[PDB]
Parts: sequence; C-alpha cells; structure tokens
Amino acid sequence: HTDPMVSKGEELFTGVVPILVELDGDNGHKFSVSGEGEGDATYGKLTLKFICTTGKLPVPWPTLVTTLVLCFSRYPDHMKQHDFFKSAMPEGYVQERTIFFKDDGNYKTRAEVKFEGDTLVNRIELKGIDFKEDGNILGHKLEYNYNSHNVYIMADKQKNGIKSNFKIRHNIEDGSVQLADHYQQNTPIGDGPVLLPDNHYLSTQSKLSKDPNEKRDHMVLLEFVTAAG
Repeated sequence: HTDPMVSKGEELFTGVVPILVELDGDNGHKFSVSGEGEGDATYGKLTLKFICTTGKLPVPWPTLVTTLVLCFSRYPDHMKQHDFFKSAMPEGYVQERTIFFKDDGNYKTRAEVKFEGDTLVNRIELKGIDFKEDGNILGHKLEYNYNSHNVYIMADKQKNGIKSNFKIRHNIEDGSVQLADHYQQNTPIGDGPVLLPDNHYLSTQSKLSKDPNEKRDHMVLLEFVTAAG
C-alpha cells in the first residue's frame, strides 16, 4: 500500500486472527454468551462458535448475530482508505446499537472491539426491555437461519467515526417475518487518526449450524462480509 496508515491497519489482519467474543445480556432474563473462532480479513471469512454459558438462551440465536467484528470485512484494494474498523486498531473502537423489534422490545448494546495480543476481543453488554414474554423473541418463534444483507456505512465527522442503520428481517416459524430495525454508531477508542470513509456498502452472507457433539445451547456461524460501492 502506498498509504502507510493503510499498511498499519492491514498488517494486523494479514493472516488468520483468533477471535474471542463475550456478552453479558439482560424483560430481565440474565444470560451470558462466550464465542471463539478465527477471522480471515483477506477473505471476509468469519468462523465462530458461541456458547450460552448460563444455560438456556432466553432469546433466539439469530437475534444476536449482528451483536456478536466488522473489522474482518474484506475491503477491496481501491477501498482500503475507507476501512474505519481496521484503522482504529489495535486501540480499537466502540460499537453501539439499538435494535428495534417491530411490535416488541428493543436491544441496547455497547461493544468494545480491540486487540489483546494476537487475539481480537469483542466485549458486549446487552440490555433488552419492553419485550413480550410470549412474543416472538421471548417465546422462541423464530427460525434458525439468516439472510444476506447490504448495510449502508456513512461516516460521522463530528464523532470521528461511522454510523449506519439497516433492517434485519427474521423469519417467524409460521411463515411471517419479524423486523429488527438496527441503528448503529462506531467511535474510536484511542486518540490517534482513523479512516473516515465515504458512503459505501457491506455485503453480508451468513450460515447458522449446530455442532452434533455440543450439548450446551450454542450456535455455529459461518459469515462472509465484503465491502462494495
């Protein structure tokens, strides 16, 4: 890369980076989720296996996919200047979201994504309120799958970061659809310079699977993210 700042952020994601994901979540049903796996940013490849360490997960697994490391997205060479997530490393960035579920409750998530040595760590705290106890979320009426999406990344120059809002559409078991309206903002942790991008997209593609030898409530995730625009 002609740009040495781009060479700084890209050097941290040249090969296979190990990932660790931790989530403390909360109507007020408390739970915890631990995730482990690898990330290959040269390909946008994501391989993660999450485990509900507190027992049964009180929510459906697909509703936590967007919450449970966009720094592993594959940014094309002519777009490396627009990679905010990698440019904030290794100090990291804070990812905050409010996920509105149509005719149900909402998630409020605060995340710290940073490097701890060779390991990329994702710290999440999740607060969910105003959910229906027998609704789709708390009643586990969502199917165990996921769709492909294109999220619009814009930058906020007054926060020195990014912002994005997009719609995730979960599939209800009866054939209907549950809307999860996302609002997202990302700010850098350190004081150093970062890459404030132009408007672009992130094309996502996910697969949900189960480990036949795992007896705890878990989710296997295969995800590919690539930027476009």
